[PDB]
Amino acid sequence: MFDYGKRTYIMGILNVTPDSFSDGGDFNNLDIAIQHAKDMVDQGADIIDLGGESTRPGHSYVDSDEELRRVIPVIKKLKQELDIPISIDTYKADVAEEALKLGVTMVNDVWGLRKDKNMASVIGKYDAEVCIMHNQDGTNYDKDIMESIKDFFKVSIEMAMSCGVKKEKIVLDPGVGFGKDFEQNIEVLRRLNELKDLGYPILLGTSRKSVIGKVLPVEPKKRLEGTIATTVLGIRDGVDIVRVHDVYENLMAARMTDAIYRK
Amino acid sequence: MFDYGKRTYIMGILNVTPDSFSDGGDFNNLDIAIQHAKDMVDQGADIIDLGGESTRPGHSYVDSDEELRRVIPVIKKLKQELDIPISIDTYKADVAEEALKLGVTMVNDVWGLRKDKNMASVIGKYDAEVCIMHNQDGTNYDKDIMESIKDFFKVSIEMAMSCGVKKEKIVLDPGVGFGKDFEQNIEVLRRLNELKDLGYPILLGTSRKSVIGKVLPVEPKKRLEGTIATTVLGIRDGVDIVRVHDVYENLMAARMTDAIYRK
Ligand SMILES: Nc1nc(O)c2nc(CNc3ccc(C(=O)O)cc3)cnc2n1
Ligand SMILES: Nc1nc(O)c2nc(CNc3ccc(C(=O)O)cc3)cnc2n1
Repeated sequence: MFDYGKRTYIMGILNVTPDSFSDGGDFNNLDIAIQHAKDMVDQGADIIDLGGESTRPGHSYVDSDEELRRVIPVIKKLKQELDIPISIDTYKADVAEEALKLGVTMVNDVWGLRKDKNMASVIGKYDAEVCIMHNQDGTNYDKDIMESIKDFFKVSIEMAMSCGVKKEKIVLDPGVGFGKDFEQNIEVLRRLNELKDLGYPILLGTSRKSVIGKVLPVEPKKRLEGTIATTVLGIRDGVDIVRVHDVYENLMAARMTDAIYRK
Repeated sequence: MFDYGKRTYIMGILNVTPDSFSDGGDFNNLDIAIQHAKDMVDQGADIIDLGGESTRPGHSYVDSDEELRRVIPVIKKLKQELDIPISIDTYKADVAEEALKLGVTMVNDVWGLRKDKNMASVIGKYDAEVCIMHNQDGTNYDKDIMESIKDFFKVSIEMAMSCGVKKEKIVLDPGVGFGKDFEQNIEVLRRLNELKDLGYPILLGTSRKSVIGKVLPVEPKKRLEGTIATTVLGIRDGVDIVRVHDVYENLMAARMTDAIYRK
């Protein structure tokens, strides 16, 4: 969908769980969510990542009916009021399916096709783009952490292909903050360029995460300059897309980095 | 002076030319300048770079008597009111000399000892630290730009040594924005790690410069995320000290970068 290699692309985050709003009942949450997306697009987002379940640590599981009730109305308004690609942040195949029928472009799966056995064939079925993100429970790795991550991608890519997903539709993401402690997260960021060998576009998400908070012990929103650092280093290491809360600031840093390393 | 390699050090900029103040007469400018330095120290500056002549493009030349009248009172108050190292941003040996007699730690010479034949022996005489910055008039280079820069450092380092300057006192700086157009500035930033071969600590200054403005065409103060990008890339490339207007923001990015690459 994006012209990979020409520049860095920015994915803005739109969470529409109840905790995401001042008033989690308010019938105006739908319009608030849409205003937030209009703002991110004006700040220069290339795609919006919409989620109805939070994968942020110790948020609760949402059943897929509930998840769809949160995202379906937002997708409909986005699609009519805003000319922007949408990504659906879900690991559930039934959620993805409904989203894709409504014209969402990409499934962002934070379990990398492993949590729902139907996810790969849904992606194939709609010819969707997918982000395959590395994830696991706990922080144990018997091999080199970057070797494990690459092994995991190989298996997920083969699952995708067995269901007729085209290679050009896949984006990989190393899953900062997922199945990884501080040191492992640092190590993955340091070695991120090793993922370029697999030949696929890379997506990175660090924005406001605890890996930054451990270096910069301020409240999440005040970690922006850490996130900008990882955006910048990521692009130098081959990152194509960054998933961020603060679209304008990360885009400005990304343009500066693009001007130095992209041809 | 700094424990090079342990972390990135931050140099805050303190310009005390008349244009630097709301009211360039006001007898309170001295106290305003000192408040600005107290602020930078609280934001985490490691050293303050004080200048009484602006080397920003198309600012006028200041004679050294005038330059000293601007900086001497500021150095005296800094030295009594603030426990922070000071750098004197001057290419004039007589200015440097007076500053060094008052307890300034480093001479920051934006002509890399070439504009004043006495500068090297002044540095030697006081056992000062020096930043030797690459500079030239116009933008012509017959050799590879990084080869020219390194050749220039070799000559300036030999001048310093002939006057008994110790090797451990020298810091090099490639002089972004000086004798270099957009493309050359980009190229130097891209190749900055080649300067690590000379074995010396490196200082970088990009903050608010036109090289960033050409990628991010906003007013100088609004170029902060570009500057943060160059701080981050610089540290990865071996930079030890960054010279910045916005101390807190660059320090936060530098700590994030230090946590990823420094051992
Ligand atoms: N593709 C993709 N890539 C991500 O990196 C990501 N992150 C989240 C949010 N996840 C986390 C994880 C950990 C932490 C913490 O340690 O603080 C915070 C948030 C949600 N969707 C995501 N999708
Ligand atoms: N050591 C050191 N290193 C610097 O990089 C530096 N820069 C300035 C300020 N110089 C400039 C140059 C060019 C530009 C523009 O193109 O906009 C702006 C400011 C003053 N002292 C400096 N000292």
